[PDB]
Amino acid sequence: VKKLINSQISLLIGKGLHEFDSLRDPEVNDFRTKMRQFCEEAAAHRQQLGWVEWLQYSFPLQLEPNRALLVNVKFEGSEESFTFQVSTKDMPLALMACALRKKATVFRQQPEEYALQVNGRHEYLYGNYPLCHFQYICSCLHSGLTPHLTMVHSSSILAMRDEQSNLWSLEQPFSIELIEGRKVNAMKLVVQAGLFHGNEMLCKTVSSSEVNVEPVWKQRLEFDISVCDLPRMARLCFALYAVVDCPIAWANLMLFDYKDQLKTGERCLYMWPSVLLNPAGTVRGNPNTESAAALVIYLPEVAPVYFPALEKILELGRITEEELREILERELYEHEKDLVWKMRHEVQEHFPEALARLLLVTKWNKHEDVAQMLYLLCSWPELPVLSALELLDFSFPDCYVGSFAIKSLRKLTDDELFQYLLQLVQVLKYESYLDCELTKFLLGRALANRKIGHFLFWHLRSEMHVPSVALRFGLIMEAYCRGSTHHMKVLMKQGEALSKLKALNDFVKVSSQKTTKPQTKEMMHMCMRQETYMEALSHLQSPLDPSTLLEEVCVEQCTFMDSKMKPLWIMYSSEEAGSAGNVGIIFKNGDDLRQDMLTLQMIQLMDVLWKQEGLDLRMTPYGCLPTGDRTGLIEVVLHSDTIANIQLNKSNMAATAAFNKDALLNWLKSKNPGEALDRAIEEFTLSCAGYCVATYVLGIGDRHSDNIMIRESGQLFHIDFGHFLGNFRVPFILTYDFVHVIQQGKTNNSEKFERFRGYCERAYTILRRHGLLFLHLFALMRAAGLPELSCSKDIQYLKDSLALGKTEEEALKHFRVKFNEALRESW
Ligand SMILES: Cc1csc2cc([C@H](C)Nc3ncnc(N)c3C#N)c(-c3ccccc3)c(=O)n12
Repeated sequence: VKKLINSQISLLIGKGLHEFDSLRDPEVNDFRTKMRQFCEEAAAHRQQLGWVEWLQYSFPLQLEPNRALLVNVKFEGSEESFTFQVSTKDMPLALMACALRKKATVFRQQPEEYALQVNGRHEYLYGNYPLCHFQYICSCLHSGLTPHLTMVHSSSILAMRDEQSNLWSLEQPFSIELIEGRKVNAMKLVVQAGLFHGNEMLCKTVSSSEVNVEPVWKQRLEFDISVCDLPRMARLCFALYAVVDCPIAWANLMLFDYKDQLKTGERCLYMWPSVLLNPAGTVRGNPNTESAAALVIYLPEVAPVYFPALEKILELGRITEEELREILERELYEHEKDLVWKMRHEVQEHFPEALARLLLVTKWNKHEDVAQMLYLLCSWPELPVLSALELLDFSFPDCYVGSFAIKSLRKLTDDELFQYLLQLVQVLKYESYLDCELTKFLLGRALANRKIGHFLFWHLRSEMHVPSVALRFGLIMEAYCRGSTHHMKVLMKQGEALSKLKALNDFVKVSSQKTTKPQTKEMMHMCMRQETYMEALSHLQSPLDPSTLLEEVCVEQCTFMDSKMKPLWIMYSSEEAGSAGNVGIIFKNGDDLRQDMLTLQMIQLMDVLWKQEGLDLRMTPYGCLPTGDRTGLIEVVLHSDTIANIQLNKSNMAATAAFNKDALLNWLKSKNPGEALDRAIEEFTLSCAGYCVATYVLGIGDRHSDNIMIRESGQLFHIDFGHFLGNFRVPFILTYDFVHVIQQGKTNNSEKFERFRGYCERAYTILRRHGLLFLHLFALMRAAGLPELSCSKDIQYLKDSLALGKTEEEALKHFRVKFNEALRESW
């Protein structure tokens, strides 16, 4: 029933669908109807995909950014398996042919009709790629583990598909009437009002008269801009404050509605409390109408006037110094801005990637200059993904500009889209209207790729406790669910597990304040062994990675950290996945995990960029996902310990040492006996270089032995990223205990140590070349509202860390100075 689906969506998104209807908002109504149709169309297309296309939708290939290997292969309806010897260069089809030939000799009598499932995972190997190009195979080679695969027939894939079925004449100056305000404060009240096009003022800000602290102004506010010159995306921004400065509240609104109609007449603005003008703030009023200060205004009846259609703009806009033009096209002066604008045609024809620079010189407060700009924009060639990411910033607020950026981003691969998904979702917070090209783009890509769809859901769901985005995000999630009834239920199962983990964690938090850790742990186990917990916590797809299946919860192995927020350690097993099904999740409640996730995703991007240049620094890109209000999950890295635990140098252990500096190397020797030691020291060296460069570039501070871990393989990785971008200029960090392992436990080993410096330098030089990508992604991330990513000074930290203004030679000299200073500081 449509009624059952509505109650399921309401529970899933954390907001009743009845709340949307109660708003009596035609913009909400049209978004709902329009996006419902769009997502239902995509669902209809999905249910008729061919079986290979269904594999591409549900299990998109996990590929990496000659040698002999053994692979174990079984068929779906059998316990019997065959271990084959194949090559890393061999394709899945050859492996499937071997499997079918062996089955033919066992059962006594077409490879193209099959796909290879990774046992107990929603992950498949298919396509014309050598086995070593698959992430799963690549992972198996590095850990030494034997790949375990299942031959799955096209009819079984089709069965999965089927079961998952669903104007320019108005020359008068712009003016408003400030009628009256509301709510208490300590002084006089002043309303500051400015017209903005993104971060840029369209004219000077006008302030009304001072009135004593239900204030009544009934004052006319006149602006230094003609009504005809208001750009389509013009924002009227307000700041209510007190004066003897005391900030109280702010509110913004678009001057044109979602139907392009110029707004008239009376508007009640439910204001948001302050941390004066906030142009990047939402243009929707505070939903807490009970307690919020309100400002009533009047938009004079200029008479029904709409913004001119594209056909009108283009009609109007249709109507040796080349040297200095080039030198500034790779902050600028007035004569330089005039050069760019005069030669705008030369920008379009010979420097199309300089569109951003031309957009920034355009006079957005003059309709003639805007029409001239829009005329070139509508015939502008599509730009690279990198250029388009810059155009998504609040610095380019125009709707046509926004639409052009999306058009250039349509060529993003699913892998690239996934890499930038977090930032694209954040950009939604800058959107002026509910129905927009970004939302339609995201929803379309989410419905065409189940992994994208999973993370789009979680990035929206995890901010439902934020009133400024709850309506927009709730509406997007509802549209998504209309497009995928099956995935909605899959996501509901994840939500049921998370609700139980929150209840369990609250119980642990209370109990641990009264009894011992073994007693709270045994009480935790009794709670988990309740039928409703065993059921809710088992048989789900991991919110951290939908390809990871969390099958049977292993209660005996579950525990908690008897410190700070008391995070839970939840272990799982899967008889079908074998050793690969042994996975864990950390549930933590009380900390905002958004910065943690951003830091890990930036490190993961670094790893991708390094790997693209043939550099594998053996990183550990473990998952981190906010799921709710100060709630989220962390993927467990098994067979790892903290540096602090190893450094304790406890007795009656294989790691005990004569000197504390040897504890780490002795631990590595115990985990890697004989010939295996050399591979472990190399794993340590590579990862140490990766994380040294990563933490320096990102300005990750407060690094100690308690937030650095080591895998038994020798790989080093970081945890608990509470601080970044130097928000306590953090220098490069080198640790003597780590120098000791790199140097193979020798006091003097300049051969090994300088090979490590070379890894650092190469890693650093690679990231420098992609400096712009980091800058564009961090600029979009400013929309998130993270306290450590709030201004130009936070972005400046990255420019400085990557030394982007300098030449590669100058940058490497500067890096060598910082590395050498870190070497002297290391004892
Ligand atoms: C019980 C528990 C709940 S939460 C928690 C975290 C950690 C460590 C510090 N952190 C990570 N451990 C593995 N994978 C990760 N992704 C992280 C993180 N972040 C350990 C713990 C202590 C000592 C040795 C091995 C583990 C631990 O027992 N817990």
